[PDB]
Amino acid sequence: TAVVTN
Amino acid sequence: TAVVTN
Amino acid sequence: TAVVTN
Amino acid sequence: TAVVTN
Repeated sequence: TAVVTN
Repeated sequence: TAVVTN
Repeated sequence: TAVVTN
Repeated sequence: TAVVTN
């Protein structure tokens, strides 16, 4: 699980 | 699972 | 599962 | 499953 906000 | 906001 | 907003 | 908004 990878969750990114950029 | 990969979840990205950019 | 890949979910992307760009 | 791939879901993309661009």
